[PDB]
Amino acid sequence: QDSKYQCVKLNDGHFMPVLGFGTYAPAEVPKSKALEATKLAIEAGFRHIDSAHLYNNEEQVGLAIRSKIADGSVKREDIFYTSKLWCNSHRPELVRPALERSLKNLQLDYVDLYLIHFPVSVKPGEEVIPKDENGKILFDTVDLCATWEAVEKCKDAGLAKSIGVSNFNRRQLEMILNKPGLKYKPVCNQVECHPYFNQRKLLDFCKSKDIVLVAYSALGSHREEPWVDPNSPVLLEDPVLCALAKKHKRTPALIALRYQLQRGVVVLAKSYNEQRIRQNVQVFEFQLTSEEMKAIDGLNRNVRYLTLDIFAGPPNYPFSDEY
Ligand SMILES: NC(=O)c1ccc[n+]([C@@H]2O[C@H](COP(=O)([O-])OP(=O)(O)OC[C@H]3O[C@@H](n4cnc5c(N)ncnc54)[C@H](OP(=O)(O)O)[C@@H]3O)[C@@H](O)[C@H]2O)c1
Ligand SMILES: CC(=O)[C@H]1CC[C@H]2[C@@H]3CCC4=CC(=O)CC[C@]4(C)[C@H]3CC[C@]12C
Repeated sequence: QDSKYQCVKLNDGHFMPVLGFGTYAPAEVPKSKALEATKLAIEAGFRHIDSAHLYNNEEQVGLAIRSKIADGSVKREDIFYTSKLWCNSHRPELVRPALERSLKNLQLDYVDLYLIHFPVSVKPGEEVIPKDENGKILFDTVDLCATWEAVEKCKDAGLAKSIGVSNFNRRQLEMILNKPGLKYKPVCNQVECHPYFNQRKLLDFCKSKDIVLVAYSALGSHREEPWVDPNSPVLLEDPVLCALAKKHKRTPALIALRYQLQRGVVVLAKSYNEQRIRQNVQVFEFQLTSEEMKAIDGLNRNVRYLTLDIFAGPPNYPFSDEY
């Protein structure tokens, strides 16, 4: 709304800040950078911090969070920290060890939110993306409902305050929602969402089920090759976003973030730049008109930056369905 500490009530009674700090950085960015950036994010007013085992940064992100708690800047209760279960630990018996491993790296006792990162399961082991000779990904067959049950036990244990999913399509959400003996609905579905891929149908569906849609790559993504097609249009270079930025005396990034806030979406924003980190929290300072929101709706162009198509094949690959 108008305060950078604004939150939304999740379906389990916990509260999530509507603006989150994204912590992923491309492989070529030195791992030391995550520490300072996360500290700066907290100093700027970010409270919701998003990471995952896959991002290989939890040790640094954890260090930053704990440093800010230690110096009195924030209390643990005011930080909303998200981790995610990777595809190599979908087997029910491997779920808790994965969360405990993340917690050990963070040196924290609980996460505020734990997500199933991506619905396609891969063979268990140290390698996050296991491959045979020939370079073919080794997939594993796991019942996602069984995975969910094990995630539910993590909430029972108090290791995760809230639980949810990421990169799930409508069918996959329904599979969890319709599961016999379901204990906890997912609080959220974290998916790619920006003016070029606005997710209207999935957003409406999540809302109908009391599931929050959390937008990742909301500024058009890190554009890291080969995960993102280098020939895809650059979101922040959009002429309409630029024109709206000029009208409001803001920036294209701020317009893209504000768009999500006004349509009921919780939005992430990654930056490792001091000026841009401070800039992003200014999203709460202005409002887009209904006419401008409509103009941004028009930017929709079916550009999905993160296809994760290396995981295409198994029926659980989520992006084949309409939504
Ligand atoms: N669940 C999933 O499967 C998944 C997938 C992708 C992402 N995520 C999460 O979502 C987060 C965000 O997505 P993302 O990493 O793809 O990046 P993003 O938030 O879409 O941002 C992309 C780029 O925008 C730049 N930027 C930030 N603020 C700006 C500003 N005010 N003006 C101009 N440029 C600005 C950043 O560069 P600088 O750093 O140089 O400022 C960044 O590289 C991730 O870090 C991760 O936490 C989750
Ligand atoms: C957050 C980001 O969008 C995710 C989506 C796809 C992910 C990548 C998928 C491929 C991959 C394989 C590895 O072994 C290291 C991590 C990486 C390099 C992943 C890092 C995080 C990525 C880039």
